[PDB]
Amino acid sequence: FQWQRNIRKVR
Repeated sequence: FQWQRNIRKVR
């Protein structure tokens, strides 16, 4: 799941 905006992580 390639995050859209430079995100940290999806816990």
